[PDB]
Amino acid sequence: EDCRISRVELYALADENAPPIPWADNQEPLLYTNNIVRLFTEDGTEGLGATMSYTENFFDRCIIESLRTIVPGLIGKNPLMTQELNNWLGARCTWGGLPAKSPIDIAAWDIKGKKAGMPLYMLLGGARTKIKSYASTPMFDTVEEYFPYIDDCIEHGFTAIKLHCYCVYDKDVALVEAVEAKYGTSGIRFMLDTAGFYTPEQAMKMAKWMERHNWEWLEAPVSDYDFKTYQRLVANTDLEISSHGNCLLTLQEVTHALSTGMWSDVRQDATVCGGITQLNKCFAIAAGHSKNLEIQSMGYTLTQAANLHVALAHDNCNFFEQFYPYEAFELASKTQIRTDKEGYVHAPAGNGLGVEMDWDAVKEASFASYVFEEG
Amino acid sequence: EDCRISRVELYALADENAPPIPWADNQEPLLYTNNIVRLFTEDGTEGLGATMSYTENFFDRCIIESLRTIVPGLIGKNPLMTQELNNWLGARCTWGGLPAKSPIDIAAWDIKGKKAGMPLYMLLGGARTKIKSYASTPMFDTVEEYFPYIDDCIEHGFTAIKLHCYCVYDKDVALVEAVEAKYGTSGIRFMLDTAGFYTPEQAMKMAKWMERHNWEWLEAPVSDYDFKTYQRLVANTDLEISSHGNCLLTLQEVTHALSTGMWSDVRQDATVCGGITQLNKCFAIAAGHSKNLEIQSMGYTLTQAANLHVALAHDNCNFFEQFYPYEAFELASKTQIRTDKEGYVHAPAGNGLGVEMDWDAVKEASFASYVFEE
Amino acid sequence: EDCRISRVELYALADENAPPIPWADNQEPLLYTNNIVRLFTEDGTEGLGATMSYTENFFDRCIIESLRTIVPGLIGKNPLMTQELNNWLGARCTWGGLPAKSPIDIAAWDIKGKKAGMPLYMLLGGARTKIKSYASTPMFDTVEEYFPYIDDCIEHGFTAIKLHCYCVYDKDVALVEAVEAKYGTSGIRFMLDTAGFYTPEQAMKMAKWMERHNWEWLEAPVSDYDFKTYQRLVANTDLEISSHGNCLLTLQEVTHALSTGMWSDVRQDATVCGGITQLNKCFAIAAGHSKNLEIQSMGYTLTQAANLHVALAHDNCNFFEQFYPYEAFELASKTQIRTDKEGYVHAPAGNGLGVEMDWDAVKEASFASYVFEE
Amino acid sequence: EDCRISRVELYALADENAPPIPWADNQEPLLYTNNIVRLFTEDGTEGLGATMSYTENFFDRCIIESLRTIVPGLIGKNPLMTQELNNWLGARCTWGGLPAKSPIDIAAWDIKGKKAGMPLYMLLGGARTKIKSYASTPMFDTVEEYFPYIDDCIEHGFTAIKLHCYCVYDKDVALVEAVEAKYGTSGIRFMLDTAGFYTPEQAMKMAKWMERHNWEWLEAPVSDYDFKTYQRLVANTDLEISSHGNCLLTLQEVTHALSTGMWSDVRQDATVCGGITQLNKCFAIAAGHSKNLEIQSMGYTLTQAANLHVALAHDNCNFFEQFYPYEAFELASKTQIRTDKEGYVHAPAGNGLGVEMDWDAVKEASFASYVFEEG
Repeated sequence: EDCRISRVELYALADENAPPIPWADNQEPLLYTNNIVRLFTEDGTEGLGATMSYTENFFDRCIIESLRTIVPGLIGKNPLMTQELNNWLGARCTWGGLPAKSPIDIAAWDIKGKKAGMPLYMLLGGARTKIKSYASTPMFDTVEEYFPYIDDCIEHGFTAIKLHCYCVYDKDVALVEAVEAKYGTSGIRFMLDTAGFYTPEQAMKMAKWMERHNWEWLEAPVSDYDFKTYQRLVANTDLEISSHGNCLLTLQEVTHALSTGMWSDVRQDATVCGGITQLNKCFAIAAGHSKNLEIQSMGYTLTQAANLHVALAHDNCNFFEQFYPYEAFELASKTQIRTDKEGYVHAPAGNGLGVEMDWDAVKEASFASYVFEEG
Repeated sequence: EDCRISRVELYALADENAPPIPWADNQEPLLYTNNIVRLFTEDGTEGLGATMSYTENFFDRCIIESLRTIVPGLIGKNPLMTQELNNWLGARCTWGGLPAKSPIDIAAWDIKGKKAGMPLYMLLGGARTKIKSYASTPMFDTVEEYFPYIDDCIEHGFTAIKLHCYCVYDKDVALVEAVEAKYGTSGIRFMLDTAGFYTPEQAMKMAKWMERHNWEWLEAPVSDYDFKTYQRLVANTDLEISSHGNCLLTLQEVTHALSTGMWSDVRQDATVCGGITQLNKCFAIAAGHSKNLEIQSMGYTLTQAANLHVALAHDNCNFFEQFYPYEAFELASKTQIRTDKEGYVHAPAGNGLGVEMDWDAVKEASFASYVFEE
Repeated sequence: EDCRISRVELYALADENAPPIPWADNQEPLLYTNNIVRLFTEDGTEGLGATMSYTENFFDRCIIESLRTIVPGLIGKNPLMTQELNNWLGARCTWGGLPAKSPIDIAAWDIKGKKAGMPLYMLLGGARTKIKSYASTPMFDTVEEYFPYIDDCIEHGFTAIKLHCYCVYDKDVALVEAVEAKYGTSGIRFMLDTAGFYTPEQAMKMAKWMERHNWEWLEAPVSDYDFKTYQRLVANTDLEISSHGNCLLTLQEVTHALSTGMWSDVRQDATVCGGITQLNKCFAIAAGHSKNLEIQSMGYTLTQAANLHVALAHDNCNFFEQFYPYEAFELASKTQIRTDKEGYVHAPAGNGLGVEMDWDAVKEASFASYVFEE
Repeated sequence: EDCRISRVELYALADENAPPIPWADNQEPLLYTNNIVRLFTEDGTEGLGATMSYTENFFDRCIIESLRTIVPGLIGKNPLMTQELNNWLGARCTWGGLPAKSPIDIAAWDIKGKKAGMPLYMLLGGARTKIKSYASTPMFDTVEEYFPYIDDCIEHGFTAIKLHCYCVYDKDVALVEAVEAKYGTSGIRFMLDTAGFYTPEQAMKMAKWMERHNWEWLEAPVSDYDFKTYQRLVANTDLEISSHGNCLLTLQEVTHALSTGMWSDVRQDATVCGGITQLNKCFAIAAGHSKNLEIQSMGYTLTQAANLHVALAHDNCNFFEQFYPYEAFELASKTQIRTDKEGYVHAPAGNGLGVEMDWDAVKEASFASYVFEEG
């Protein structure tokens, strides 16, 4: 089996009527966009990969138009040989970097999973078939607005909730303290994402507070490149500190980060750091350092599917990221990844990534597209 | 100041016929694209700024497309408050990252320089009017093809030349040994760019070899992310070890790189690390660590000017990067930066970047453009 | 995906008429043993896993007897969930340690690769279909005996050979120096394994020497637990220093060593560090340190296949270890991994490990066996 | 000294009716094997050493079989030269390792002690002849069951007791908090063994709770190979962090751990790290670092006796590990180490190890034997 690549289809889509969601105070409303890479083989088998985008003013054409300059060479290559593929992608020169490549890698791993006749978490090595999830929230203007949502999260079954906030200490302090006071004895594990905008002193104060109240983790306290402040936070508190997850992408930077005590864990997204190939590697690396890889799976169903499978394949990962409500990120998807009353989220029934989709709906949803074929 | 941006133009241009410049061996012919950003203010004044792209199969729209999702918010902002603007650019989400944003920062300063009535290097400081340059070479199928090019460089006035090689240890050994045999005694300072392709074992060998012959520096020995190999190279050789210059862009990454001994210098490009605002900063950081910043100024004329002006503002930079022959990179430019018989480039006459473009010519070769006003 | 284990078979086999292979000076001749594990799923699909033993006086039963304690719990487990299996094995008590557990994890992976109709190197990644190999040598009483053997390897197609020596500095010098004299300009890559019996002073002297003469790597210079010596060797020579490969097996110990500058590479055996599951993970860890995992595949066909698949799966690994001559270690097997005329070893055409064993011959050569079932 | 080895006997023995003692949660009950070595000299002197085993399903032959490949070369060698012997043992290839080689080195020292007409502790030093002892507890399904066990230990004369918990943080908290309540004002020193199963996060929390209440030590909080967590615990608490004692066995590893501040003590068993020869050296090493070597002496009378002497020979070691009740581990022994009313354990009266065995009973319980001799 010297499998071959015969066709590729690129899709950039979105929803005009979907809600923009800026997870940062006084910050223009972000427009989300799903960049999709569809691969065909000469035997008919198709594999899917995807990574999203968030921009202001318009929908993102950056990734798709970078993928454009990458994919022509994919023709006649073998998707099952996913390593030399990944390697080959590292060579292709663009300013889209690793995020614009991930889909291709992911989409190939989808093919392997299918021709093997088994889901992806098995090929990497099955550890479990489901996993506890937490809910990533939108940013509300007032504090009281969180309570109705949070209650709806507890009703739904979630066992943990990660707050997206204003990212302005004083504002977040009221949000955080008021939540503690109300849901402190709930059992629900709470997380906090400050998108790296705090000052170091604000980071420490929040981290101290959260630690005393046994909150789960502080994500992105400051700039991912403020190495020392990260080291200081991990050194002076027992609270799990986590990176923003889209800045230090290489296996080396991860290695270096864990080696120098910058992170309590590792935050990585298969759709950004190079696909399954690289994500799967970071799990092992994190294990080496006796730590977990808390996946960043917020995104459209292909973005979450890709991350899920890898997490299921290993033990060193506590949660799967669930953006509640769903709908928004189910755009043109026959497949739907959701959470039960137990608080668990399961692998799809299908093989490969386990994600079938509707190509009429994406065809219409996409404002930009491309095709590359044999002839 | 009531100064405000009234309009912004984006261009992505290229020369269909121009020859591709393949760095390493087996690397497919690359198509070079120039992503210009033109600004206008309400009082007529005009700001220029560009960054470049190199792709396969098609000229690049990836950058200009990033710029598109960024620029709308510029209308109404004051380009003279350049730090505020830079601060503002950091919050613009986009996979185009720091390179897409640099042309803007640059353009702002270009306006600043024109309204000041001064060349940009006077605004940042004022150390020198001219700087020694080195010739940044093509890549020739055979080693012999390098000899006449070098002969041409030396006759032209270059006192330094930086070889772009096959980036394959064993084909670079003959290249380097051959060049040294002949020109080793000429007086010409040689450099080498390996585009981060070597294994740690090969970089050390090559480095040692270079050290023994007094070559000027070894650039991009391995992946810029292999921190320990860089540390090792710097610790066990007196050779100058520079990075690839397009990976560790942030001030923090830089402060850390020098702090831990990864680098002999800092290799940065204003058109990549976030504009003049950022490059100008890294210069002082470099000084603080008692090192030089070596401007990665290979690119089109605007790219050159942005880097040259910062370099002339400070003492701690040895050369300006001159790709040679010039022609390809002077696409649609009423201004030419070139090296004189003594091996110097000079600050272009004029204020700001000191660069003028032929706007007919850019549009003629502009395969993508956007206009924003309001 | 209800997939059960129906039955396990355990074999401990060897050969009376086989040449004992002592790789240390005057240490009694070691008798070899292949400890095999055969898994059966409820659909008749067979899993194949093995690890070897080297002992004196008698053939080893230590490992299979350890396996006995472990395997009963396998019945009614799913071998496709390799990771929860590896986890399960972790918390099972035997002084047999990880080497005793490895074979089961392998077999589980062989089954998985078989139900997917795929060779293992495809499941894990898929980098190459072939990798260069090196002949691991026996130990000859006299130095002269190495010369005919080496020629045979060169005649055969090998491009590298790892000399096993006397592991006594003074005599080893006689070897290395005599060999380099004969085959120095050959282009063949020589390695040396000293089984960690050298004093520190001795190892440094040997390393400086090998460094001068561009030898590939030094293996087990001293006790794998003498960290500082290792650090010192790597700090003070450009020579690839390798561990013995059978002492620091945990993912954390690998990570620590690479983080503290102890090893130039990582030496690990899938049939020792806890199966394919673990080795696979040590490849990644190594890639993150910008280093290779040079596999230990010195053993029977089943051990060869396990390590070969993982090495093929990834990029960061230069060589596969081929003990020469073959026969001895092809005991009871229909599959034959061998180096071709160009020094390459390929992956078996079969899926999973692609290893087929002569089940008649194994029962014959088996001197100890157990069977467990529902 | 013409003193040569004339004969050696190997034994693997056990008891069906003895109660199985599992210290882990859900792990199938562990069966306890005792692997014995009996060296004979030409002049008739007898040598006794042992190391135990714990396995599921069946009794262990792993060690006896390892020893089967090692001991044939013993014939002719001189035990009185224990160092050259231990050096000899280091170079014998077995996956059985130092645990399989340990009892041989112990047997030699016994033959020396007997020829010298002296207690082993007198050959090595002689700090004192009795040491305080603590009781290693079994595992009880229920926390309530610990209470009558403890009350018995306090009546028997134990001044300290090491609790074997469930190794599940949450279940261990109900246990620990409960014992502190009824026994917090006893004067009894409490320790805890979690066999490296806690997450580093839980480890920190336990250790801090333990530091609060002045518990003596926390043993094997996490994998012995997660060096940073050990360093982190030792650096951020004044609680004694000890290792599992069965993983890092070499002198080099011990030297390194203390050098890089991983341990507050060294935990080593003579029957695992390679005999008295090696344990004795580790005491000297630990003294060099002003720390103590807290012996792991849980096992049959022979495993107990070996470790005891070494610890009686030096000053830096606070306790002897008595598993209680004794009966099970006195299997086939004419000698019995036990804790007098005052919480001290004394050295056997004999020479060498001071341990006499009942050979009828060993051959009677030995489910697998071997015999080796000259011509």
